[PDB]
Amino acid sequence: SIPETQKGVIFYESHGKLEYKDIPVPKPKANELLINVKYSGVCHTDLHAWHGDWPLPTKLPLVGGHEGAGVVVGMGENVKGWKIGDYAGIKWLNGSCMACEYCELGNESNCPHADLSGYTHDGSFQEYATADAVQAAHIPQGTDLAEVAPVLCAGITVYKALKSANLMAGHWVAISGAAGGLGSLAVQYAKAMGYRVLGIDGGEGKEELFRSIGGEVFIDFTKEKDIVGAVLKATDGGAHGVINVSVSEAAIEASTRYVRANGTTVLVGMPAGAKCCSDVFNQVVKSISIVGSYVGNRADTREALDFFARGLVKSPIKVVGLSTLPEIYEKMEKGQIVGRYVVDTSK
Amino acid sequence: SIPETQKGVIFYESHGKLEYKDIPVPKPKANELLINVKYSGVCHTDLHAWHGDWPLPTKLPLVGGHEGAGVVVGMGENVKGWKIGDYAGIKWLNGSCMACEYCELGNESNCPHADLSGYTHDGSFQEYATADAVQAAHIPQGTDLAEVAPVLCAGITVYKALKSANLMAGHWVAISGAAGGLGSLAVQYAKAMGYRVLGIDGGEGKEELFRSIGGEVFIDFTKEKDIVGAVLKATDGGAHGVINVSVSEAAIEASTRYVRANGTTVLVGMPAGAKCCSDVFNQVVKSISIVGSYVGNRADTREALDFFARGLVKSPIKVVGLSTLPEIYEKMEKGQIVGRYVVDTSK
Amino acid sequence: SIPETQKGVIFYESHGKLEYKDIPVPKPKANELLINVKYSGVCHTDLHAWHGDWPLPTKLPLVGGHEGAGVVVGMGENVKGWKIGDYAGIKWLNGSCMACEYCELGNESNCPHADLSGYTHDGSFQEYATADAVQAAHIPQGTDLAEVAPVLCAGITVYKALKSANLMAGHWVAISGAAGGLGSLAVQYAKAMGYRVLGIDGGEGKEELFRSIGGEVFIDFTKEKDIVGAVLKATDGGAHGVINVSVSEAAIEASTRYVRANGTTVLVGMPAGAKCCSDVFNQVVKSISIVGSYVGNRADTREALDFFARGLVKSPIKVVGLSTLPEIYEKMEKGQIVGRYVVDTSK
Amino acid sequence: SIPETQKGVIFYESHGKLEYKDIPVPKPKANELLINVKYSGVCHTDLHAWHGDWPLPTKLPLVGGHEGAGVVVGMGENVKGWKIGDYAGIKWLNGSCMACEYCELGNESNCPHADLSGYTHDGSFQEYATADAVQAAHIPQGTDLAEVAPVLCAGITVYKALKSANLMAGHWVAISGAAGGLGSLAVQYAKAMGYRVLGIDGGEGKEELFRSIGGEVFIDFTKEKDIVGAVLKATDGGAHGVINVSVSEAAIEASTRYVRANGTTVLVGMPAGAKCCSDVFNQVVKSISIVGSYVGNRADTREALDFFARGLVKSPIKVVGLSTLPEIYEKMEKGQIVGRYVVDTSK
Ligand SMILES: NC(=O)c1ccc[n+]([C@@H]2O[C@H](COP(=O)([O-])OP(=O)(O)OC[C@H]3O[C@@H](n4cnc5c(N)ncnc54)[C@H](O)[C@@H]3O)[C@@H](O)[C@H]2O)c1
Ligand SMILES: NC(=O)c1ccc[n+]([C@@H]2O[C@H](COP(=O)([O-])OP(=O)(O)OC[C@H]3O[C@@H](n4cnc5c(N)ncnc54)[C@H](O)[C@@H]3O)[C@@H](O)[C@H]2O)c1
Ligand SMILES: NC(=O)c1ccc[n+]([C@@H]2O[C@H](COP(=O)([O-])OP(=O)(O)OC[C@H]3O[C@@H](n4cnc5c(N)ncnc54)[C@H](O)[C@@H]3O)[C@@H](O)[C@H]2O)c1
Ligand SMILES: NC(=O)c1ccc[n+]([C@@H]2O[C@H](COP(=O)([O-])OP(=O)(O)OC[C@H]3O[C@@H](n4cnc5c(N)ncnc54)[C@H](O)[C@@H]3O)[C@@H](O)[C@H]2O)c1
Ligand SMILES: [Zn+2]
Ligand SMILES: [Zn+2]
Ligand SMILES: [Zn+2]
Ligand SMILES: [Zn+2]
Ligand SMILES: [Zn+2]
Ligand SMILES: [Zn+2]
Ligand SMILES: [Zn+2]
Ligand SMILES: [Zn+2]
Repeated sequence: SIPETQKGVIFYESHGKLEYKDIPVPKPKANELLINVKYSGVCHTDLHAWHGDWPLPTKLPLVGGHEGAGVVVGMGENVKGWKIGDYAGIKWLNGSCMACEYCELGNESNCPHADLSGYTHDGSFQEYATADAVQAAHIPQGTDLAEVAPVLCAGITVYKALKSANLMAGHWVAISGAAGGLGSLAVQYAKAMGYRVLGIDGGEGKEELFRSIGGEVFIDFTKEKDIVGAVLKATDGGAHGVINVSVSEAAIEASTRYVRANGTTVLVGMPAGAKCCSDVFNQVVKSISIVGSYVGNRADTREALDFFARGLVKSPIKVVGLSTLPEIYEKMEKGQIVGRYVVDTSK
Repeated sequence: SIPETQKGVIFYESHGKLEYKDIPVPKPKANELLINVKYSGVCHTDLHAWHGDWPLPTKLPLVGGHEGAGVVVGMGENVKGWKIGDYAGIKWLNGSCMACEYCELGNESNCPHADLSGYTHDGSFQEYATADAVQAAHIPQGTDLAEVAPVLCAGITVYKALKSANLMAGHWVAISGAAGGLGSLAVQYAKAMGYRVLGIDGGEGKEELFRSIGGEVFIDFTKEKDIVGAVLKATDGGAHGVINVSVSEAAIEASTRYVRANGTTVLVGMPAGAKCCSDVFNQVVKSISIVGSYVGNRADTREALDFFARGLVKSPIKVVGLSTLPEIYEKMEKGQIVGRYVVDTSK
Repeated sequence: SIPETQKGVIFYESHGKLEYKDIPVPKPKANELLINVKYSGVCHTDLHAWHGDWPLPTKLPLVGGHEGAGVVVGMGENVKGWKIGDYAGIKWLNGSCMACEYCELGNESNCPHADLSGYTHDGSFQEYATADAVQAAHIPQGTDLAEVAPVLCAGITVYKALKSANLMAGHWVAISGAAGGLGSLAVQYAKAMGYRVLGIDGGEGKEELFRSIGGEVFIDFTKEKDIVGAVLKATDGGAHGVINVSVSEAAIEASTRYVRANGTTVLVGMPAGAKCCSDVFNQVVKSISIVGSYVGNRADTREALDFFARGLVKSPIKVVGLSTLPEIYEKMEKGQIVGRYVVDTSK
Repeated sequence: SIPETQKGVIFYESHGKLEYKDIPVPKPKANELLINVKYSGVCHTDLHAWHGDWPLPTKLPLVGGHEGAGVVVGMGENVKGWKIGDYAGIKWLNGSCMACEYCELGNESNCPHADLSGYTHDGSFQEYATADAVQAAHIPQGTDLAEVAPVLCAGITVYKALKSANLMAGHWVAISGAAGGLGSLAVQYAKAMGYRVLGIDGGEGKEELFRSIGGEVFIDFTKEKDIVGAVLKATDGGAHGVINVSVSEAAIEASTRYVRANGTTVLVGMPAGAKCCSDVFNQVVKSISIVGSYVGNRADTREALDFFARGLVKSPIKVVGLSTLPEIYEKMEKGQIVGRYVVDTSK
């Protein structure tokens, strides 16, 4: 069954050369399932890990990818509630200690001892990958793993973000970057949660996707000179909560100025060396909160996958081969990425 | 009874010359009480209004002061629940429309039609001042107005701040600037609310005051080279919620780095041209919220004055004459202001 | 313009004889608008006030009706933000003191000095009725007052209820009584807010209405022997939050047993002499909250009318004449009332 | 080291004869620590389990006790973050699946697969007891296990209760039963959390203990004919949140009538066959919530033990021998139990 080797996209140096090579099969640990990753979404976090954009250092050599979805071909001796052949998902947060004050409060992502799939752990860009059994996702039997894969890191993330904005049904939510991997899922989640979804994006075929997936008001950031004025006029005073899934520091800076008094500006995107320089006078006078949202926890994964299972969200995926993966980064560095890309580990 | 003129500190131009002059008695409007301001605290907001540090423009000529406490010598024809001779307080937020979506949610301070005592309305640096009857403070009979006056804008403010940090009893709260007008009241409120109060301040006689009023750990910002390291070591991982009552943009910038994961950094101080340039990567990874807190609303005023009436808080006040007021600004611009100053309108 | 008399349904004794008689025009007070009530919904609260089912005593003689919707033909001298000819709504809570600790926290309905339209104040079953100007509803210009009228007391009520259940999008909400005046609006609001709406009702043509307005799972209380088992099987463990808009004490009693652990059982209906006898062991073991929800406040009115203005909710109204009103009570006492009834004051 | 047998209080039938007998040493499972229980508090839950007062059936034969505190003399092969000789605590909730939707949200106590120490698992009334390694309490090194033991089930319980009442600092909290095992710890926690603690209890030496531990207003339930009137007069309108740690159904019934509008009535005590028959009219009109609170979770255990470690709480313990345990039940059935009793496993 479980082979001796496999294929995988591995790079031995930051910003180096991606190698679609042959790598050994990862033996599962005492509590880590061995999942035959069928499909795996490509997240911009993988591009950041390749470029080395973040202060934390990656593990080298690295096989990226933190949105794996596959079958449990193997399991460690100590795993509790899993069966071989079941569907499971390798999220960004591979595992935690489950014993510090962060994992006790449900904030498992903010843990000092967190294994990050594809950053400090062999990710999901490989045929077989290992992932903890208490943190992996309980993908229901019968789903289409290709469609599920983008939900595992871009779905739970924007779900947790919109839950962190402290919005109510009917409150304007302005997805800043609402045509990308997270922007489109953010729009679908915010539409399913009852909010009124404004969107801010630009490029070729961004407005078409945004309108199709169920947005309300789209504001082109490459054709509107004053974005703040446009959002203040469209939302009648500002968005009640902004989600910054963009990769532009200027977008984040302009995001704290079109949110209402008593609003909330969730920071989800983490561009390279970006600082949210919000004016203190305007932030205090308007009581604007600027929350930061990291990947969702286990309850958030359950609720996001439950939104998916109901058919409310559907990430627009381009399924390609694994070998094409380097070009995707180029297509993602230029910004020409619409929706999400998923890689099939088979090819 | 109500005279024809009075004395007041009035300035006709931003950063101009403060004039302890004779000014007419303000006739109350249809719903505004006429309060004989007995004492009035001096808030740093008055210094900012004098310097013109804020983008919004003041009304000129202006008599500053938004912490007035006095007796209701007169009342408009339409006031509902007030009696002549009762004790009342002129807060910063003079009045609101009580009809927009901000006043309906209790966020009366964030209202487009808000009268700001001492900024867009003749403040409390005068013998008799007028203030709305639904927004003024219900100062209980028997209190000492001299001690109450600093509670009216510096007490409700830090009470609302600590309530905005979403702290629990036992959670470390790091008052950044915990020896000034708001810092000392913030320390007393955070101590009465159950939090463990760390303090960050420096100068002559700041640590003595901080220890006396009930602080736990004091970190001298003029003798600790690495404040972030000191707070991370003292709080064991960071403060669970920071209150930025300081007037240093550098303090605000360093305040987003010693707050725990899932923390909260309430911005209360509004220095001149200050920007909270928090790192986006470190904010998103740690889920750090950066809330801004403006003056408290009517419920917050009630609860802050109720903390005062129990004797839990006591602002260290230096009661001086009104004529001394200009020098106070100097003593406040240099930073040598410890605790709070209150002016007696009589002299 | 404003006439000398008018027609109105007035009863001089509890459970007495309803008299469609001629009554004088109510002169507006200093702050109370005089609204020419065009249409007025008939709420079961009016039936309870007629029967005397509640411990509090009504004012006699009384013209009931607390869901009035009309034009502002007159206004008191002290009203602030109203224009003659504008659309306004007489809600259940006519007015408050706006000065106690309940009105300061936004809980204006829980006020010791609350005027209740149609209970302690001449209600909206009359051509012209008076209602406070800070508490009345800001009905947008262009709406259809006939359709708006049921939203004014049955819409804001169930909106506040579903907001009190502390639900999340995707959480099962079980409207117990989901075909009546409040049940149908509760179903539409819970569907617009993202929840998954289960419904419990029975009779002739209740399931048809429930399916039409957008319910998910309907459980017939006159054809299911074990309602608790049915809800536990349909919701997979119980409803995440129940709304008790029914008028059966048995329904309320059975409502605390099919709500999940960590659930919430909002009590909205107030039957005559009803007691929610929930088992203490089962409530403590499952951490079940039993919240009670009274009419919504001004923010809740704004958000409920904003849900209506978007076209998300639509109360199924039977518009009849005012003279028919007594028979409605019969049609409401027998339980044959489907949706809502509205009376046109003209006829 | 670990012996072959031990002594323990074991009963083979509900309400039968307690046998201080010799029982074998429990071998730890794969993930369960073996704790040499030094001391163990006696909770009224143990009396209920002996009497069979609850619908759920106990495991027979049973050694009760769910407040064990001891040293980790042994550990299973799969335990993660424990060392032999460390201090640990056997709480009521022995362990959970950590995989259902309740354990994911932190509500581990509400789990269908929950091991209850001393109810479905050999409790802490024995020299050596086994308890899961992810759920046991991290008792800091240096504490006095005798004093800690009552915190493990009566401390975390009332801490979670007072956190469930949604109180603010300064809000009156009325501990109903504020001289018993939970009442005294509830008073100390509510005093440390900032609330104003009213107390309701009666008997010999209850008021003395309540005054000593830091209560504010004591209301004798055996000398006040009208408890509701007394609490409404003392709290000025009612308690802002009630904690029902009593064992009287009448106390629970009267507890929903002296809580303010928008209050909260946490149900902590679970008397035999008790029903909280709260009036629906009075509950809906006043928006009174009736929350039920079960044992606290891991975060709640951490925060309660952290309140203890600061020296803020101190359960008044009578340390006795294990053999005396049956008489304690008598002393607890008659109601003559003041504070808490702890048993030393050595004797
Ligand atoms: N916080 C988390 O838990 C988490 C998880 C995964 C990814 N991320 C981060 O999210 C970011 C975005 O990921 P993605 O998959 O959406 O990337 P993407 O490149 O697929 O999409 C980025 C989007 O931003 C839009 N955009 C670019 N400039 C803009 C501007 N000035 N204003 C508005 N929109 C603008 C683009 O048009 C595109 O729609 C990355 O930094 C990624 O690492 C966060
Ligand atoms: N947000 C509101 O509702 C509200 C209301 C009133 C005032 N304010 C603002 O609060 C600010 C402070 O007011 P105040 O009365 O406390 O002023 P103050 O001058 O009396 O006290 C300022 C304090 O900051 C300390 N400080 C200075 N530099 C510091 C640094 N680098 N790090 C830490 N602490 C430092 C000083 O030593 C002093 O203790 C002003 O900008 C004022 O306008 C806010
Ligand atoms: N709390 C508030 O703010 C507020 C405001 C207005 C009205 N109310 C109260 O709401 C209650 C209901 O009002 P309404 O207009 O919906 O009344 P209604 O008579 O129009 O509708 C009652 C509904 O209850 C259903 N029902 C009857 N027995 C049932 C049972 N055993 N199980 C489930 N459903 C059952 C009926 O079939 C019907 O669908 C009244 O007591 C009213 O006074 C509350
Ligand atoms: N919910 C939970 O997580 C949890 C955990 C442990 C125990 N409990 C339950 O808590 C209850 C109480 O436990 P305990 O250790 O405090 O019991 P206890 O017998 O030690 O103390 C009971 C207290 O109730 C007081 N009391 C009696 N009648 C009263 C009345 N009419 N009004 C007010 N006070 C009255 C007594 O005087 C005494 O102070 C038990 O039912 C127990 O099983 C709950
Ligand atoms: Zn990602
Ligand atoms: Zn951890
Ligand atoms: Zn101020
Ligand atoms: Zn306003
Ligand atoms: Zn009604
Ligand atoms: Zn009131
Ligand atoms: Zn117990
Ligand atoms: Zn579980």
